[PDB]
Amino acid sequence: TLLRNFGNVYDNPVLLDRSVTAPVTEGFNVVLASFQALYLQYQKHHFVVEGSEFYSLHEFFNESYNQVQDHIHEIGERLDGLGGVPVATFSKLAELTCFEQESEGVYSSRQMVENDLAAEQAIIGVIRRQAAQAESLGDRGTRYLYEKILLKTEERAYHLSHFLAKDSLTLGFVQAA
Amino acid sequence: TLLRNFGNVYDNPVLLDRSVTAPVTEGFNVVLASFQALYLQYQKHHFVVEGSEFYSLHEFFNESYNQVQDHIHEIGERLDGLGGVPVATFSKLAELTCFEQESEGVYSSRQMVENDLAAEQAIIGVIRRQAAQAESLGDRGTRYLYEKILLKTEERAYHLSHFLAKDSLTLGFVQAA
Amino acid sequence: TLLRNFGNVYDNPVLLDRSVTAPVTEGFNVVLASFQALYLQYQKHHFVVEGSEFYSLHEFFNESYNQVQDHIHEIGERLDGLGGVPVATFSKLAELTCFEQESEGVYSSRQMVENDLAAEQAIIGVIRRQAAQAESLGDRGTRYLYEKILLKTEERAYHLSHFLAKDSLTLGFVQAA
Amino acid sequence: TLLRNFGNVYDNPVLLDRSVTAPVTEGFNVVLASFQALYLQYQKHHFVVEGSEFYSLHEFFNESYNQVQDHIHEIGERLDGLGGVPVATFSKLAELTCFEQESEGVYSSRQMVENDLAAEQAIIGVIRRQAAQAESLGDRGTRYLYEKILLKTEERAYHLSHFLAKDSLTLGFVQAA
Amino acid sequence: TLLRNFGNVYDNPVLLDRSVTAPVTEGFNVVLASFQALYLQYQKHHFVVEGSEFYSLHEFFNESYNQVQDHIHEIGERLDGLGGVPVATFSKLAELTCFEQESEGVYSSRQMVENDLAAEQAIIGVIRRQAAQAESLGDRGTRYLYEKILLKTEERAYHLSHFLAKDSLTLGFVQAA
Amino acid sequence: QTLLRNFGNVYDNPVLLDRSVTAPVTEGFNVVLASFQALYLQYQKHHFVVEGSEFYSLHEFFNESYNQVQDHIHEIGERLDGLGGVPVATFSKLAELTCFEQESEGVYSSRQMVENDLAAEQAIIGVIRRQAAQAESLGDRGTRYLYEKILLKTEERAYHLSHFLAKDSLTLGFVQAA
Amino acid sequence: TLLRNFGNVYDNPVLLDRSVTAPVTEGFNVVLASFQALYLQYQKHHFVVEGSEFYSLHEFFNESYNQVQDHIHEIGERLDGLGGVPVATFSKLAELTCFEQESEGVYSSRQMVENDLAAEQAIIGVIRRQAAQAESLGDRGTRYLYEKILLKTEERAYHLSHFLAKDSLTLGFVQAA
Amino acid sequence: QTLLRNFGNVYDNPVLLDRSVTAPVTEGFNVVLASFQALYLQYQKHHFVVEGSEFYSLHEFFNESYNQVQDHIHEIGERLDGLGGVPVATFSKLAELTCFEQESEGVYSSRQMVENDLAAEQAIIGVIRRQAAQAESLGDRGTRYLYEKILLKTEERAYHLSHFLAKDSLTLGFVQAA
Amino acid sequence: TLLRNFGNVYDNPVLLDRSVTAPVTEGFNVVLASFQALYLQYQKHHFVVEGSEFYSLHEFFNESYNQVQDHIHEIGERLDGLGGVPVATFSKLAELTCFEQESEGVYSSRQMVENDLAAEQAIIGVIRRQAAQAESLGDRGTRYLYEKILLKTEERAYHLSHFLAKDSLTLGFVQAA
Amino acid sequence: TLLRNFGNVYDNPVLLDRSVTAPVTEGFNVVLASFQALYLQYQKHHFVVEGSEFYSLHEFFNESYNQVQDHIHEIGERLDGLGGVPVATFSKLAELTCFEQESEGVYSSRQMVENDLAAEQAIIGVIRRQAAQAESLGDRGTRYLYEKILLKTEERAYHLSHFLAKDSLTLGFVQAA
Amino acid sequence: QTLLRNFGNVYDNPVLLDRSVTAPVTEGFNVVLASFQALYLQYQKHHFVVEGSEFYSLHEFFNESYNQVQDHIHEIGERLDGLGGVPVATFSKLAELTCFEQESEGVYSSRQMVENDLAAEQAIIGVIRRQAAQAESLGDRGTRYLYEKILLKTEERAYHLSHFLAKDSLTLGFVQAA
Ligand SMILES: [Fe+3]
Ligand SMILES: [Fe+3]
Ligand SMILES: [Fe+3]
Ligand SMILES: [Fe+3]
Ligand SMILES: [Fe+3]
Ligand SMILES: [Fe+3]
Ligand SMILES: [Fe+3]
Ligand SMILES: [Fe+3]
Ligand SMILES: [Fe+3]
Ligand SMILES: [Fe+3]
Ligand SMILES: [Fe+3]
Ligand SMILES: [Fe+3]
Ligand SMILES: [Fe+3]
Ligand SMILES: [Fe+3]
Ligand SMILES: [Fe+3]
Ligand SMILES: [Fe+3]
Ligand SMILES: [Fe+3]
Ligand SMILES: [Fe+3]
Ligand SMILES: [Fe+3]
Ligand SMILES: [Fe+3]
Ligand SMILES: [Fe+3]
Ligand SMILES: [Fe+3]
Ligand SMILES: [Fe+3]
Repeated sequence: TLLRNFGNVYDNPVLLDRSVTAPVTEGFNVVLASFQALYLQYQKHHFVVEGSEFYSLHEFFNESYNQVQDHIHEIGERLDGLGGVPVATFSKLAELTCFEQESEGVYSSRQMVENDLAAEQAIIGVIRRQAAQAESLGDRGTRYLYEKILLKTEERAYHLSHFLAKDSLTLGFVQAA
Repeated sequence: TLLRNFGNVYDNPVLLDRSVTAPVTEGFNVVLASFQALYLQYQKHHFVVEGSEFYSLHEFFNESYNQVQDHIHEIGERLDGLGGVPVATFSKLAELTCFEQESEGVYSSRQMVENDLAAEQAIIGVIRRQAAQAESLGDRGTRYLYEKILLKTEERAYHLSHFLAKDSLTLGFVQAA
Repeated sequence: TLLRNFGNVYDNPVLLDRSVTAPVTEGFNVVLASFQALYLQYQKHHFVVEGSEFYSLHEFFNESYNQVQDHIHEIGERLDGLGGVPVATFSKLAELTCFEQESEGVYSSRQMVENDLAAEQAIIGVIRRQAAQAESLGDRGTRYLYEKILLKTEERAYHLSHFLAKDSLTLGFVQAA
Repeated sequence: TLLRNFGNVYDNPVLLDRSVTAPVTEGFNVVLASFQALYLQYQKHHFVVEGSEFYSLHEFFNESYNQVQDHIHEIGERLDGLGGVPVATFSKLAELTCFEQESEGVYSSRQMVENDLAAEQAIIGVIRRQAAQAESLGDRGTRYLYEKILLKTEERAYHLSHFLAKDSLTLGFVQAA
Repeated sequence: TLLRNFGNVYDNPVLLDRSVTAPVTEGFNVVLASFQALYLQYQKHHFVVEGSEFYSLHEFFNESYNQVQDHIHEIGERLDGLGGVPVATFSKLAELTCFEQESEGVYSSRQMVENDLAAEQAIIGVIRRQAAQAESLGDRGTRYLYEKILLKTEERAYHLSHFLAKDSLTLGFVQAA
Repeated sequence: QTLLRNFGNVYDNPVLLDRSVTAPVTEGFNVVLASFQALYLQYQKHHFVVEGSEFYSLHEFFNESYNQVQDHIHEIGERLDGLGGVPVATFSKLAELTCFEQESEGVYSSRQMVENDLAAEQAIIGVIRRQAAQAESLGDRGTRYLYEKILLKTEERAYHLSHFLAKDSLTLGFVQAA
Repeated sequence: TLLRNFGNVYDNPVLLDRSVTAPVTEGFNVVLASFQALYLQYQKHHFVVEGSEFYSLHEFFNESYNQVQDHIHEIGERLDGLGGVPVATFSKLAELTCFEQESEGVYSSRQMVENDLAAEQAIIGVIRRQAAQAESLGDRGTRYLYEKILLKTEERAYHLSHFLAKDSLTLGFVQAA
Repeated sequence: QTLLRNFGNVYDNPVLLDRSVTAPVTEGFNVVLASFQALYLQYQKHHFVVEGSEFYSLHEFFNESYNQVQDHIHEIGERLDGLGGVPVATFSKLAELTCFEQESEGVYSSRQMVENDLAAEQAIIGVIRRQAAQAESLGDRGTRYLYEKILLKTEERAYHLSHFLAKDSLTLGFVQAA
Repeated sequence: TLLRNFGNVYDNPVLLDRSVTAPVTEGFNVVLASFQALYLQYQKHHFVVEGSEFYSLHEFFNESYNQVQDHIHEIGERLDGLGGVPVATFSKLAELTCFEQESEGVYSSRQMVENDLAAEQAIIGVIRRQAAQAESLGDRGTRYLYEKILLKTEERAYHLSHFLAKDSLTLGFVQAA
Repeated sequence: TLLRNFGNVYDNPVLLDRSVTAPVTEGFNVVLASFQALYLQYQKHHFVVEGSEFYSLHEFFNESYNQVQDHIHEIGERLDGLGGVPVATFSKLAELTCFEQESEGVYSSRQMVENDLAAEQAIIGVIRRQAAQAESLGDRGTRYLYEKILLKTEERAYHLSHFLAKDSLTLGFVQAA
Repeated sequence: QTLLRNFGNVYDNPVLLDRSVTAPVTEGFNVVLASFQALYLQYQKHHFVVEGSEFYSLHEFFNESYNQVQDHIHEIGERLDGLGGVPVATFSKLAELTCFEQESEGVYSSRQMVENDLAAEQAIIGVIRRQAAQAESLGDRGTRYLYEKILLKTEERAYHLSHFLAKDSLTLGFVQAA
């Protein structure tokens, strides 16, 4: 039998008003869903990436989804700790994610990296909003956690950006443009 | 711009006929989807489990979904390697999983363990069928990998089953049902 | 073709008289046999324990028989080193153990813990007598080794005793006996 | 009070018929008893081995019984997991072991190594039979586990065999035959 | 003077008939020679690869010949354990390898990867035949070992083919052929 | 205010080497020290800014390289001081003593960066060989030995830099050659 | 030819306006140059410190420039990630550092520690201003990074001042000034 | 089809060494490389097949030895390529360049195996000394240094092999001497 | 509600008479309180020590209170194991400690080291008394534990003593007395 | 000039009378000198042992002088801590050692092991006398330290005697004396 | 009773070096071995007995130092035996061969201890350089190389000892100078 209903906030032990934990946990579920989406996508990319820079990308994608997994772990624990109910079903994850998952099929290396950067950017957008919200509502712990996650997420965005730059060692001996 | 379509099977570099890799990768995708559902469910259980045995269950659920992650990693890489396209969207995962995920909301610790046991049992059935199939098709690597995963999956079932046994130290001093 | 007969005591290289090594190695063999029985019983308990506290007990029993293995290793080597012949057959182990092993079959988790506590207590009595004897005979190394083992053995008894205490978090919400 | 009787099979959570788990767990108990016997014997040999190649043998015997201990651990857990009751008393272990333990007393290095090889060979015999049985009954997990154990056991047999070979560096300067 | 002649099989301590160990060891020598050839080739590629993706290839080749070295170790020891005589001279290695080594000289990155893939594929064919043989002859340990090695060898093949795929991040800004 | 050692001078050493040995040895160490600081800064810069299709490999390589150069600096700086010399540490003096000129401010292409690093390693290799030979001739075996340890790693970095630059690529199978 | 000109800011992939990244990267370069100067100085002090407390100071200076190196790494990578061009030439480093390096020569232990403290204090002033700026401009990641670095930098300042305190064990038996 | 470097030739190096230096240096490296591959194969074989009363010690020693030889091979092969040479890798060419002949196929006694390994190490020691001296005379300090590192380990293996062969044993207390 | 009252001894599982455990646990509480006092004091000293030998002292004080913490851990567990109730309130700790805590405020390095030595000496006094008591009452485990702790405590006393010795490298160039 | 004269005992900070520390430190110096002699001898044996069992002996001698080095460290530090002056010159070491070092030259493996055993036995005699003395004088820490060292020293003696036993694998195919 | 090697003599070696090389090389190794045993004992003593305001640093340094010296001893003793020599191990012969005299029994000041250790390192440095040069001239590159490895660490210990002795201190800010 059910103890907590999804969408409802329950007691927390850290002296935060339910007026604070409801929107904080609501936003946490959006970020949790989004990161689950991005974890699945990075993992997919790890599985399917091919081509001349395969080895670097394949290693990068693995590091990336490990890092995202750590974000998910911290968010889910805190979300529950604050009395929230974390999303876990495919259908609801799809509803709450803040970006559109890459379609089934295998795309090119460049497209995968572009897809991942766009996803990271959508998440960066949400985290900045939820961090500001937490700060305004007086939830320092949440504000600080988001900023830790933000910094790593911005870093992944920088790294993806560098993969995409129009430079290569091959330009010294291949036809440009 | 796609490079490989989902549901299609492409060339492999390990000298296996398409008549082998088509059903094998089809099966891998079912198992991959099922393990993703189970990973999400174990992780949810890690986040939300409470009560007297919370610490033990919390740890157990964490270890369990980490182990399921390792299965996912091995299956997905091999699936792609055999020329298949691994499933990664929420909608398709929902379609291919061999058990139905626990509904959103928080259930009792006993119900969660029961839900995880039913899930492993569903997966055990699928793995045994896929292993037999790989054997009869001459894909030893796949059969062997399934048996490695099967052994760990049976062990998780053993452990879940032990959590559910109607015995406790507390029976020494509490009223039995 | 034998080199040393069981029940006989031979020369040692540590300048101790046979009047010392005979009872000392006799005692070591009792303790060795008892610890083998306890190792087997702890290991059995690790294999079969189930119920609400299964995970904790499972871990505890594993740690316990690993620790008992270390005692066995130290005793057996020293026993041989002092010119004695260490017991190793099932029949003789049964004869020399200072407590009776739990019968075949699976008992409740409470009964197992109680059985392990009685076993440690039996061994505690024997170790204290053997330590006193070594002291009075002038075998400091043996006395010291027994005290090292005694300290760990008392600690296991403490822990077992704590498992059996009539307290639980569940008393907050279940009917007490 | 007893929950499970020895010799009886109980429920398992891995969808194996009791017609399968009864003979599988019966055979597991034979192998478990045999390995316990061989563990005690290797340990004894570690304790008592003497002579010019003492140091190598003494280290080898220790590695060997550590390895056997790992076999015992896997077998006992799976045996219980399948609903069986693992043997743990001296008397019953003696009844189920598939080889005769070395008699009490200290034998020569060569005899100990011969005794250990004969024991490994008796166990190899049983494991091949139980592996074939498991395969025939549809218990892949058990078949695979046995084959893992078989490989390590065959390896110990090879190593024991090499200790026994009639070659030595000493032959360059000692009287042969 | 000799103790074992090459091309002959002697006694083994694991109770297998020489009707089993003769074809099995003969097969192991073909696989052993093939892996030595592949080890030499991967290591060469590690030494000499240059170009824009040099660093990744360099690492991959290193990991690959390390893994091949591990297969060699297991095969050689078991070959001998089963009573066979393992090949070790340049001349016989050349004779027994199931593929032809790349010629002396430094080839292009792509050619090197193509050569390594062709070698892995030749070896996969032999292993599958040898594993089937071992299964038919009742040598489970050998069948199981081949399967362990097969899985890793197939994985190397996947990785190599991924290197060869006609995709690159550079396609965003260089002229396609 | 008060100085224990003045820059440009050589003080007593505790390892029984004459000033006729330690003066030129420590002078050379200061050139090599300055050069490696310049290279460390350059590799680190390259680590920060490299981008493009092989960014990931180059990123890692540049990081490994400047960590290695850091180890060289540590050994040299300690022995220099040990032999009675005063190691350089100011920006202007480092600029004066370095045996190659640093890449200008700005971000260059991956290829240009690797070329710049290789030319830098080559200048340093030249100095190290000359300084090793001098140490050998002057009887300072410890210094000769240290230089050879560092030389071997420095040559290895040059080899790897050279390999990055080679006109070969997996992409040549499906892109138009120059 | 150039891809990015020093003194200019380019695009970033973390959705920040160049009205934010221009002052933020300009600030990062001042801090980066200051830390390079401090790194060089600590390392110098590590090389040259001598005297009665040499060994402790030697260790401390080593730990300190290692920690400064870590700040440099984070700042440089983020500076670039935000689309700025990080300083690296001796000449521009001299121009941008917020404190003046100690002059060439070996100073007293006390003077060295005083110089390092004055440098840390100059850097603390800049960091606090730059952190405030970043907060005002909406760059949380930068604000947070500066705070991480600030805490360690303040800690180094505490430690340095502790070195300078007019207390010593020697005051029990030497003449105070 | 198309070759970047042809075997037997020396290409440009990035460490400012003349061809008059790198040609003989890399030629010698290829001999030492071939020899160590032969020794690696032999030690590994000995690891696989050694049996008898001291099997356990010899087993371990042979494993340690071929792992060490592997490290030598790795360093040599990389520097050889680095200096512009082409490292040998085919069975027939390895057979041609090795400085000792491999033990014949078959399993020999423990004593014969150790003797064979010692004779092999001794042949390689001879070559390494000559090649080190050449490198020294030609100005290649890095190569000279590397050879000396490897020489020292190789001599240590020879020492241990020699100790295995000594006519002494704990068993002499209770068995009949020859 | 209270289960055990402070000052009262309860059941133990190690077959020691309450006539033994009462004075043993009473003495353990004195030593526990004393070590808590000395832990707080070493920690304080770690926090506040300044001056020319600051770095060494600061590291020494940290090692020292880590070591004391380990003593406290062993004592508290055994104390409870023997059926005693360990002290934990500020007021009662103050009552039972065997030395007077250093007053609030920061003292000189020499004074701190003198204060710590005097504290260690008071504790050494008590441990020797309680060890003799345990020996006389037949509690070997306790006697042995005290002697382990004694040895480390004597060692800290030696080290403190050395800090205080009237020798210094500075005497070669500073005015003595 | 001197701070402590050899042969005299000074103050200690662990509240022991000099009637205790004088005989105890005098004893520690005899044991210290004996262990230095033994350390030198084991190390020599490590350098020079050759023959068929060379490799095992080589390892054993290394382990042994490492362990002796550990005894030396503990004894030296406590000797000084108790206010004594530890021996360190070749001449006085020769004078104080309780056994005579093996002569210069390389002896047989068996002779070396016999010499090492005789040395261990001489040291065992001293330690037992010194431990008894320390117990009688009320120096528990010293008594306990000697017992720790005694146990390891006895263990080395067992191992050495095992090397000397007239048994060997070679007795199966070589002529017994 | 029966000896396999007699002290003072050189036996066959398995690394193809003539007795004209191994006799003086192993003779020198025995002097350096004896000297390091003496230094090991001294550093260890200093570890045990050092006290005073800088006791903690000196304590650690002396421990690190004698562990390092132990490593030197291990390498030397093994190569000495390997080359066919007989390593010294008795107190009286160690006393005869050591190249410096041990500090007398008793506890000296921190400063005197550091001075004694430095003088000891300097004596050993002198011997090592002479023995390295001899090995070089005799064609024993492995021995020359080993000495240089050890020399470099030994010189580093001398540098650190020298730094302990320098007339500088944080205390000079508030205590009366000499
Ligand atoms: Fe967690
Ligand atoms: Fe948690
Ligand atoms: Fe992967
Ligand atoms: Fe043991
Ligand atoms: Fe387990
Ligand atoms: Fe388990
Ligand atoms: Fe490399
Ligand atoms: Fe092996
Ligand atoms: Fe992969
Ligand atoms: Fe990075
Ligand atoms: Fe340093
Ligand atoms: Fe240093
Ligand atoms: Fe980085
Ligand atoms: Fe601190
Ligand atoms: Fe092996
Ligand atoms: Fe490499
Ligand atoms: Fe605890
Ligand atoms: Fe506990
Ligand atoms: Fe060795
Ligand atoms: Fe110490
Ligand atoms: Fe042992
Ligand atoms: Fe200490
Ligand atoms: Fe050694």
